[PDB]
Amino acid sequence: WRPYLQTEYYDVMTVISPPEFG
Repeated sequence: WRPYLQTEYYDVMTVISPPEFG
């Protein structure tokens, strides 16, 4: 699973992924 669709998911779930780093 090359780095293509993987990001496609995070793009929508970026409001609970990077925001958790806090």
